[PDB]
Amino acid sequence: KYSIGLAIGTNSVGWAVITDEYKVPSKKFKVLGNTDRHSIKKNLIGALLFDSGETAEATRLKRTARRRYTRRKNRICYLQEIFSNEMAKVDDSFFHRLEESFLVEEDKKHERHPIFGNIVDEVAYHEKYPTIYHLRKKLVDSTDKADLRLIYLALAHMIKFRGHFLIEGDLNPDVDKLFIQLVQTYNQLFEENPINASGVDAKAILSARLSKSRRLENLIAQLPGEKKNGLFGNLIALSLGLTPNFKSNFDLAEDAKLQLSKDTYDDDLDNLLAQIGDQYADLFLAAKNLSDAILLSDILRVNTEITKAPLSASMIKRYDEHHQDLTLLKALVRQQLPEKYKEIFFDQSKNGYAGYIDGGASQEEFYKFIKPILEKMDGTEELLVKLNREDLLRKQRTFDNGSIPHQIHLGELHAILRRQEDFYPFLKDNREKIEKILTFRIPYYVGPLARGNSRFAWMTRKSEETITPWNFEEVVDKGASAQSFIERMTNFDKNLPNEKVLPKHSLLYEYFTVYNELTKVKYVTEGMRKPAFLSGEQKKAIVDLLFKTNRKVTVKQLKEDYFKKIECFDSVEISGVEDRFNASLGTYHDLLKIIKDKDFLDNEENEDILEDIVLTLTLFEDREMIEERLKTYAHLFDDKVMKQLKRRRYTGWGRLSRKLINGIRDKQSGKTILDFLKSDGFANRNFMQLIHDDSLTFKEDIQKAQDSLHEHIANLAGSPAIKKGILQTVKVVDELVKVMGRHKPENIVIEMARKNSRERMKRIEEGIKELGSQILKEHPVENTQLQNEKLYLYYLQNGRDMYVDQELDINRLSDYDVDAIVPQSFLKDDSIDNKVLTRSDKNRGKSDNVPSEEVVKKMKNYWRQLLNAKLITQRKFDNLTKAERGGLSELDKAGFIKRQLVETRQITKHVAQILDSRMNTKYDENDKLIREVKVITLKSKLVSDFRKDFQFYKVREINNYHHAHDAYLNAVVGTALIKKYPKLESEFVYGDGKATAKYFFYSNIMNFFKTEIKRPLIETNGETGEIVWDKGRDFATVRKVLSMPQVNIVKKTEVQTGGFSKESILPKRNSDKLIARKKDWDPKKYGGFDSPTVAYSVLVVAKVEKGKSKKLKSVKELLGITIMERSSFEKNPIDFLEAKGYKEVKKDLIIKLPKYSLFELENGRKRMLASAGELQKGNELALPSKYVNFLYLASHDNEQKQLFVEQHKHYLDEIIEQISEFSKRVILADANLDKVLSAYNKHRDKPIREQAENIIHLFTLTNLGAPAAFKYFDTTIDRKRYTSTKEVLDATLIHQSITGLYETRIDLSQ
RNA sequence: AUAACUCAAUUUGUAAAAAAGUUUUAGAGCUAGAAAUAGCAAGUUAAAAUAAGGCUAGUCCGUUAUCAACUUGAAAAAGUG
DNA sequence: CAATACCACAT
DNA sequence: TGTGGTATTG
DNA sequence: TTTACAAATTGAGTTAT
Ligand SMILES: [Mg+2]
Ligand SMILES: [Mg+2]
Ligand SMILES: [Mg+2]
Ligand SMILES: [Mg+2]
Ligand SMILES: [Mg+2]
Ligand SMILES: [Mg+2]
Ligand SMILES: [Mg+2]
Ligand SMILES: [Mg+2]
Repeated sequence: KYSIGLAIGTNSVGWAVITDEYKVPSKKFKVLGNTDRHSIKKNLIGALLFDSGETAEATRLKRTARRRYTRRKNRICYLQEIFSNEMAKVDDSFFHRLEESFLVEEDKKHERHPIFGNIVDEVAYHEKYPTIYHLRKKLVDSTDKADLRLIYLALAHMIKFRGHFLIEGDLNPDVDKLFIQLVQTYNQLFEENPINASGVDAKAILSARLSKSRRLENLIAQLPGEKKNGLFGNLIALSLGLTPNFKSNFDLAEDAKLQLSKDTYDDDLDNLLAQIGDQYADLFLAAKNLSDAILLSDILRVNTEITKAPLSASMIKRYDEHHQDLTLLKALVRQQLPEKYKEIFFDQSKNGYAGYIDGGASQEEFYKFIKPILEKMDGTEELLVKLNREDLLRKQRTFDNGSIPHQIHLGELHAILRRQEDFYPFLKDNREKIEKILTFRIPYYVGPLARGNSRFAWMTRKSEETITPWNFEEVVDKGASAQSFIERMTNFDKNLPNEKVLPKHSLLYEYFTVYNELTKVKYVTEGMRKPAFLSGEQKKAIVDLLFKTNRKVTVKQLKEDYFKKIECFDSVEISGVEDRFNASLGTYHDLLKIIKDKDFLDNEENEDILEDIVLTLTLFEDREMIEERLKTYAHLFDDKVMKQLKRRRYTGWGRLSRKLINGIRDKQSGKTILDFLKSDGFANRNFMQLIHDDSLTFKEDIQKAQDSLHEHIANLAGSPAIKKGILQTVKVVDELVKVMGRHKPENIVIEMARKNSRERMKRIEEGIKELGSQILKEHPVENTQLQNEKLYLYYLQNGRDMYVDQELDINRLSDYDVDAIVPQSFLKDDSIDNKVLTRSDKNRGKSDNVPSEEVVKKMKNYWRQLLNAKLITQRKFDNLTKAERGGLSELDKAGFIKRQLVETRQITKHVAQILDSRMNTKYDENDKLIREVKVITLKSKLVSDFRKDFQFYKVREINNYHHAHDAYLNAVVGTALIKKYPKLESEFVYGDGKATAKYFFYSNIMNFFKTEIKRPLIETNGETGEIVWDKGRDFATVRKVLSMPQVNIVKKTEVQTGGFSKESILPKRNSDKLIARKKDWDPKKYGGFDSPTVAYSVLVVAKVEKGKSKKLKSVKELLGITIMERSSFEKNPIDFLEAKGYKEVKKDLIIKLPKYSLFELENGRKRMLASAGELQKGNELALPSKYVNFLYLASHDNEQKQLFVEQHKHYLDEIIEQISEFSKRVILADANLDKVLSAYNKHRDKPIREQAENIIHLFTLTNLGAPAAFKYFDTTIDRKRYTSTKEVLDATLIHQSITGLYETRIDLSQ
């Protein structure tokens, strides 16, 4: 009798129930509660609205951050535990004064001076050591016995802020020396062409406070005849961290683009060295050393002979220069600009020095502020120099201190320890412990050090001790933990669920893939009558001769190196492979280079060992653990080979198990899968064939070897946002089925709807850096500007036209065109992968196909460079260069057209599968599923085109009815479509030359709805004779459906979860709004948190005390239970409320009111709950469809539409009138309404288009939900909010179901 | 539709770390003046917290997902037009 | 108890 | 971007 | 901000059921 339509969105689920003739039923639903109404008429159509589901990312970031905090705290505690006794001998309450430092003097139990406990000593301390780095340097250099408190402070400062762990190994803090060395190996390599490095201040030039490229040019400038693109230039460029290409230097065909910071460099340099010889290794190694020294120079900037604490010394340098420059600046301003002195050095709000030190002004804002001040005055040259160097008035605690490796802090710490262990025995006994505190870091593969109470943890214990940084290796089983870290996420074999999947880089796996590909290769010559398979001996010969000698095997190599060389074929045609074999024996060649023993790799005896080695290299990344793991094979290789093997690492896992590939044997033949791949007589059967061959036992053994709704949906691959919509739509379906007397629908039609700036800046920066372009220096940009499409494309294309090979102009983007690579008529693609910036789209070639072969031939190399720079992707490149591959065939066109209507997205198939499995649960006599309900999936294009073709227009901003309407139209169009063409069930319904005809078929699939294109008035199916669409009275029914005033729009009520409040840590203030950041931290003294989020409001009817005499006064109000107060409130509501000051609370009348709780008042006026003290608009404006269609037409053959607009231009006043009466009845914002009316009467002179487009904006005043601001024309109208929830307390509360069909109304008069 | 492989891109989930920021306190402000106020000096650093907190007491957990109302029922979850 | 202006997040 | 919290003004 | 890892998914290809 009925079908269901569904529109699944990220914030909405549209639903509709239709009958045989495409009508939606209306029904009487019972109404519960204590009101007058016992029932209500409802149309079976509506939409569920809900806030977006969130990812788990934020939660994760905060969790991990938390752990970082507690662990840092623990580091400090370990340090204090070590210092405890001796400190107790020295200062009885040092640590106590330290711990209560935050407390006000009134709350302190000890002296207010932390370090020493008295004024004179404290002042003396700060006098001698103005910064902590002074004390650090002092404790590093001096040999005098020092106060244990200062020692502690230094060690603790180094431990609390230890620096990163991005660099492995030890660091011993030079550039001149390694430069002279570089010149040395270079000149010793190139005897004929030497370089004069006399008088070349390499230290000052390379360690300069400038960009790497500029420094490169500066260095090259001192070298006559040497250019930056030359070899030495590329070496220095390597040391500076650029991306040089050593191809041009060594006459290579393979580009030697190598970046030092890139993780693949260590193998790239081997790939390069294998081509130019091993003589050049010294050179590049030198270059790397010089690079390390350069980075260290970036951090330190202080000579190493002066002190063993270059970092602290550098900070002290910052301090001294800050002092000198401050004195200078103050004097200068005193002399020349006396009026600006107060503004600069006294006002914290003006971003001057005062704002820079005491205010919230950053270093950048401060440099921005004094820039024209320094420019205007005289004697401020060097200050400007430092300002552009970002080296002026620098603090010691700065954003760019993230460069600091932990090794140097460790160096200072070790120095201080070695210095003071001469006087304190406990420092000698605890030296390595203290060092380990700073050093130790829980491995990422171990995870949280839990004991059975963490859902995130996985680590295994080797013992039951309390884990400390010192006993970590003994208590924690690092091996089992690291193994679990990977194995808990990796797939088992689908075919053999109890079998682990092989490493992707396994030798056996690679043999499998190579043989599997090779088996389906066929060849024909002049003498043969038919292409033949490769036999076993041929495959083995090809493997041994080609696959085991070449990294990659091309077709040319197959023909010439095998078919000519072994078979004596001058000509042969190959069918199995394209250009080159996709599969390869990469690991074989890696291990061949490492161990240098081919016979060892070819020996079948060593198979297990090699598999184990590759497994070790894959499963782990820690070189130490890898080394320990490979110890059993140390007797097989030399130590050098062992270290080379150590360096070798792999990532990633296969898809199949070893037992599948080469374990299970066929019962009759005794052959494994791989055995069949190597040799299978006449029929070279595939893995797919082997797996499904009834004459073999593989299928048998595999078949023999072989989660709630919420969990199932959660386990799907996709954004949680759409997943929420999926669960919701399933629940909606369930309820609709309940509504229809538990009768299942005939059909269910489902349709599924289709920061970044930083990523864009990153892509452009790395791309330009790869390209070695100057366009970024010449044309600087901000990430916010990259939101613009043409500008982003401009930078992605290096400021060049993508079709013509010419530069473009930034100021001329408005004149340029954004062309689609593959035409939008075939591919509805809006992404960058299909868009391109060109001067004129005419220059792309023909407008019917991919850019012409002419363009492809002109721009292939440029596109190659853009590809290698990651500025364009592989897909974009292939789409750009398709013309040389025949362009778009008619089959491709037909495919595109059918894909415009047929849903291929996996997530939608999952939705359809869920629904189908929930509705169809019965089997027939042949044990086959009975499909009572057909689940149809359509794309949005069908309904959209349907709306455009029959003028059932959609305007989203008018109300939320369009979701419901979309669902309805989905049901109608879908049911009609399958009824008209039952053959198309295979395409649209879930469950189990000619291309031109297919193209035209799918291009005119929706023609049966039209009367002329010339078709009959009544459309029916040919075989059944069943009428599918009556063009005379069906559109009428649809029109009546969309014109229906009442539509069940239901805003999902949700308890608010997440952060307690705003994260902002506000200064002290006299307000009860402030929340204590800790239990005993009175926010009036210490400041604290503000703006908490209400989890859900609560209706309280009780009595409160009034006046000095506390007279009990009966009250009824809404109390917002915050997220923080929630657990306490739910543990015992009565105690909570009574603690809030309420008395005699009516427990039974306590009503939980989550956000978006619906209330109805007098004139059908509705309000939703935004909070405990704010309301939202709860009504929908059911604007008549005539006005909607008119708005659509006016805001955007065409002449008839224009004539309709001009003939019905009186509709404007009518629409304004509708909005007006609706606003007077429901919105109740007369001021804003008056502003609207006035603004409308102001721009009555404006063209109809503009007035329509601006009338569109007016609906935000009447829109359901939170009030928002909107501009009519140039008149901005601020939102009028509802800052009082008092009126709701006497209104009628409406409890709605997911569909809103079942209601319980409670008259809050009590 | 499904499977394996190649290349690339995207998305989801997890772990270990870093640099800041903020907030109170500690860095004897000096004079003149009865008084606010006036002139000048000065500033770069540190401690501590970084969701309140919890019991399971771990170098653990605390911001995702999920949620009409009623009837039951401790609870889970069923039932109700 | 209006209009109304500012704030967050920025790791 | 939004929208609920907050203080200011009145 | 950095590093390490796994899984789907899309979509251009080779081979199959
Ligand atoms: Mg804590
Ligand atoms: Mg030169
Ligand atoms: Mg600071
Ligand atoms: Mg190929
Ligand atoms: Mg590995
Ligand atoms: Mg939630
Ligand atoms: Mg800080
Ligand atoms: Mg509801």
